Amino acid sequence: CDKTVEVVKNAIETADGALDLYNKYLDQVIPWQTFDETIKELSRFKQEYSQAASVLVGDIKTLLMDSQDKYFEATQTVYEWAGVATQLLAAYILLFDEYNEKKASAQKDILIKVLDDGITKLNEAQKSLLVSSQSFNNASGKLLALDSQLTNDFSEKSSYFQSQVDKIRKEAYAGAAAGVVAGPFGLIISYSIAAGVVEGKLIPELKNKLKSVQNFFTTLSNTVKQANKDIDAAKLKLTTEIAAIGEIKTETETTRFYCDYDDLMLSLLKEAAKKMINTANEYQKRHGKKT
Repeated sequence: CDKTVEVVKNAIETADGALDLYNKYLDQVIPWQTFDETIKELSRFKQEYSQAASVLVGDIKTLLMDSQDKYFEATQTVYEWAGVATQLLAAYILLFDEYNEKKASAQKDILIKVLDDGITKLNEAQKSLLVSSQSFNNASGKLLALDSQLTNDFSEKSSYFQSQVDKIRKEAYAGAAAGVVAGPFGLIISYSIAAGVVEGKLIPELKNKLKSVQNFFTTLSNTVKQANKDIDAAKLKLTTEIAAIGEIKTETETTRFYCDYDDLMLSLLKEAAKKMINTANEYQKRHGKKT
């Protein structure tokens, strides 16, 4: 009965491998948690940016929210498959108890449903990943525009920079000749710097602050480009594995399940099922399943 054993193991392992492209690749290679925190932070200092930069920052936030949203959409689709797969595979395992030909037929129908539901759900999720990728790509384009915009805004000779300087100086002169003056983007400046008592230090302080803001977006820009590349890679690996599921499903359909399994064969088949039950449980747990 060794022939059936290798087809059936291959069926479960292939399905499992596809699930793991979410559970151990997509869920890991893109910093989802970091994007979530960044999305929630992105409106910070919104009134301080130039009009042009402010529009880009807002649109980047919206696109990153969409990338996240569509990732969550793909996730729920895969989660549904996982939840059904775990009940099915547990049923598969129990069917070995007091074995007979009716239970063998049921086992076969069950594994084919795992594979078939896999194809259907994973194909639906591919559409979500596609839109997530498109949104990362569009966010990237805007982040590239943002760099050039911030360069123009944050250069010393711009009216933007000059306004920032004038405001800080005006405030310093108008108050007491001690203490501190609040500037843009969280900058705090001592009176002596702001008022030029200590010579030539205000401009460098502002530049250092502004450069740090531009740097933040440069980092986000790199991180988005990387995410875009990785989600595209994941979506391609999934296309391949979805086809592989189809193949093994076909061979499974013509495979005879009713067999006089020995202890070894039984062990191997149950463990194969248990491996995917484990994958599915870990995935659903990460995505909020309680028990």
